[PDB]
Amino acid sequence: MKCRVWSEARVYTNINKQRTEEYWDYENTVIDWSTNTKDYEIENKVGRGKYSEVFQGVKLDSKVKIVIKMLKPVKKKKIKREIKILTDLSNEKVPPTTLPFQKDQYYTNQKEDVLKFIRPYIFDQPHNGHANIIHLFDIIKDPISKTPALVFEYVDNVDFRILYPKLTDLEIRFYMFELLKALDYCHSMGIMHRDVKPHNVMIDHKNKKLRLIDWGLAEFYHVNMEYNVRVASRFFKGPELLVDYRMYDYSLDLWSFGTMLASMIFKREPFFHGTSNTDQLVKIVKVLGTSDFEKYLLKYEITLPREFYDMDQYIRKPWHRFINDGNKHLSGNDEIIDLIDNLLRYDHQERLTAKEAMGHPWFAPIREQIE
Amino acid sequence: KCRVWSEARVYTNINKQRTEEYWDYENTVIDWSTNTKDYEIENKVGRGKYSEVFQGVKLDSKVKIVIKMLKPVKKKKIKREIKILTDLSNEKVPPTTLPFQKDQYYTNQKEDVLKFIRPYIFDQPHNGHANIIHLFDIIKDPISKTPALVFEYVDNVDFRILYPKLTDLEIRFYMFELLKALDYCHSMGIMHRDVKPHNVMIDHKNKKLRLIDWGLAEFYHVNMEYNVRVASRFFKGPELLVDYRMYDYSLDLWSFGTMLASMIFKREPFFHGTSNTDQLVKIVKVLGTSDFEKYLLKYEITLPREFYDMDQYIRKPWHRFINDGNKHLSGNDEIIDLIDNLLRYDHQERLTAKEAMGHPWFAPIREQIE
Ligand SMILES: Nc1nc2c(ncn2[C@@H]2O[C@H](COP(=O)(O)OP(=O)(O)NP(=O)(O)O)[C@@H](O)[C@H]2O)c(=O)[nH]1
Ligand SMILES: Nc1nc2c(ncn2[C@@H]2O[C@H](COP(=O)(O)OP(=O)(O)NP(=O)(O)O)[C@@H](O)[C@H]2O)c(=O)[nH]1
Ligand SMILES: [Mn+2]
Ligand SMILES: [Mn+2]
Ligand SMILES: [Mn+2]
Ligand SMILES: [Mn+2]
Repeated sequence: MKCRVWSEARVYTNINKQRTEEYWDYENTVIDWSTNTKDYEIENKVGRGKYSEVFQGVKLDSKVKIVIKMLKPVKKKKIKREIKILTDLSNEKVPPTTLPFQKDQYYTNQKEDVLKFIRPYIFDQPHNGHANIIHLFDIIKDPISKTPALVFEYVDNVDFRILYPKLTDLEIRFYMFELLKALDYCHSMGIMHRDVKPHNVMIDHKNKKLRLIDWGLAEFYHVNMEYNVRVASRFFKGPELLVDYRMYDYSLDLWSFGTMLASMIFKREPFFHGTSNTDQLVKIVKVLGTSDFEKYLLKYEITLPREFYDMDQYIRKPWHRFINDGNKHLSGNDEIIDLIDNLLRYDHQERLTAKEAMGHPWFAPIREQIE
Repeated sequence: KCRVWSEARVYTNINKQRTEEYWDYENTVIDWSTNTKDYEIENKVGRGKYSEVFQGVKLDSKVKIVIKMLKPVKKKKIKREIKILTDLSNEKVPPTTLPFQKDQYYTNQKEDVLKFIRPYIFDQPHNGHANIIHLFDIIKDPISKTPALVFEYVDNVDFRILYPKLTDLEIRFYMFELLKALDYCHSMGIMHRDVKPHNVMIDHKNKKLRLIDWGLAEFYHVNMEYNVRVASRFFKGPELLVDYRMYDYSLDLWSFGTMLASMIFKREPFFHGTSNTDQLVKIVKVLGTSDFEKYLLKYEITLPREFYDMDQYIRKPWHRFINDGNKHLSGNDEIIDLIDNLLRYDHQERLTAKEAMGHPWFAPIREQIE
């Protein structure tokens, strides 16, 4: 037990007490691999990452386009985990987020100090966030090569560095709302994504379609579990990961979301541009400031890792400092600044939840168009 | 059209020295290869306003090529692109490989233009000719009659992916390579007229840069009035926007400068017009109304009608664009001075390619030449 002060999710705290081993015990699953690779014709390469090479293909049966994620070698339990998470998310008959909202089943952390973080706004309607999770269609393993592969639905994506600069204010609102729906759903299912970033969000702009992909670092949330902090990707890592506060939760994803948002709105990519793991924290504290950083360390009685003792003292950078004529069409309103400010907080408990964020004034033009 | 006339500061008389067989592209007969069988087209590598571009292979040599399939345009435009490409590749002794002759370089001898001569200049031979894309063939399928240009292949990555990865020294390197290319084509009496990132192919692993897309390029002729509907919006110089038609090679240095400002200050594009009209607005919002008006007066330019809803703007100092996201590129006096001397309303005031190459900012690159 690394952590000194313990922490629990503010919301969806007890999903994996409600659900049992058959849902979350991925280690003790048996993967029924399809031997028949002849069902799929692999065509061009569509991307790559730390854990795979990804190709677009065709299911010969139906001629439907698919993608095939050819998995690099990793521990077998990591493959079981990705598959179990994907199947849990796609196979849920009645997604919790489509049911009527129950405040008292939602805000489940009843510590007096955590309840002061409940926002006076919240998105309290059913929504289709489950439809923004990528669908896993098949799991294949060549009998010769023995390469495991995941077959997904295909999304017609453009690199974020090409697409995002083209997006209007309203379009950013739209897509980031879609992403929040996806996160509200997976969190409602007791799952943390743990790698929210642009390359893990596929957008087919002509079909106004968004899919949250790459569930290979996702985990099930268990109360007071200490997780590995070497997850997510550098620029999107929350302060909890960097200071080795292991008892984190779904709120990690909201920091990552917030960093994506700040980059889009302020047109600084990435927003927190660490040149190393150590420097990632420096880049964050250079904005949010040493004062609130210290208060956060004190709140959780965090022993700061050794590497961070060469950090200088930094005064907070007000968000308005990042506004300029190149981005004022996106950044020049009080709503977006308040939204970003309420996502990017050292203390993971202080951060907006996905539902709270969805209820924020900035998304009003999007919510107005729902009905 | 123009009231005050203007001539290039340098390389002014190239196309008086060279004759019709060099610059008269209208009166060329293009010998199209009709076979097509020589080339196997593979995947698409890009597109533009004038083409769809595919990579492929020359079957005999197995060499990788690109094939630029030309969209319909006036036949003289195709003759022009080809003539410029062949002029540039076929020059036996590129002028820029010869010893520098100051007297043959600074050819505009007006007293007021001579004060723009910089106290620094790159005065050495260089290999800028090797940074021009090589045209290998010209083919036309007899069935579709689609004209196409076959080039060398460059293994390029989108600038929006690549440029953010580049170090200060690497930007210095590549932008020096680009200046060599422009010095060469200018020395050959050719204006590129569409300098922008999508027209600059970079194979970063091979530290290789090629200036491509010569389809809007033209031959420079003294006091010729050119179409101003050239280049691409974000890179258009003020001369194009105010319809000052008697422009020259210095147009390319504005475009170069806008590319550089975007890389250095990490604002892409640097001058982000939402329309032709607004493009000028975005420029004047930086450089300021005062110098804009002095420029109009210098050339007695009748400002086009569309620009009379412009407000009054005070110049934005360059240091205003420096921030913690870009200070590793922008935080020295050299780069600020270089940018300042490229992005000038008055085309005559701008650094030439050779002057830019001699600038203090490129010192670390020049130090590594010998
Ligand atoms: N066009 C398209 N590209 C895809 C699709 N799915 C994945 N990709 C591409 O393949 C990349 C890698 O897929 P991903 O599942 O993130 O693999 P990973 O190896 O786990 N990546 P990471 O390093 O972030 O952990 C994506 O970032 C994307 O560029 C898709 O449906 N369409
Ligand atoms: N990878 C690669 N791509 C190329 C190469 N040559 C051209 N392209 C791609 O094809 C695009 C179009 O080529 P270009 O000759 O600029 O065509 P154009 O129709 O005249 N474009 P514009 O609209 O700028 O006038 C380039 O911007 C680039 O993306 C090459 O050698 N390698
Ligand atoms: Mn990924
Ligand atoms: Mn992954
Ligand atoms: Mn082009
Ligand atoms: Mn062109």
